[PDB]
Amino acid sequence: MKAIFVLNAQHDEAVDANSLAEAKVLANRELDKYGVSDYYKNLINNAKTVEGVKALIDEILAALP
Repeated sequence: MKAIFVLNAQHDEAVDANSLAEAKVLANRELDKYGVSDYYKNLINNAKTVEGVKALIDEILAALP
C-alpha cells in the first residue's frame, strides 16, 4: 500500500489545527483595537482558511484610507 514518499506536505504532526486560532486571534484583536463593529470579528470566526482571514482584513483595512 506504500505509494507516498515519507516526507510530504499532505499532512504531518503539525497541521492547520493550531493556526486558524492564532490567525483569528491575531486578526480579531486588531478589530477590537480599532473599535470597528463586532460584525466583522464574527465573520472572521467563520473564516475557513488563513488566506481568507488575512485577505478579509486587507479588504476591510483598504476601505479605510
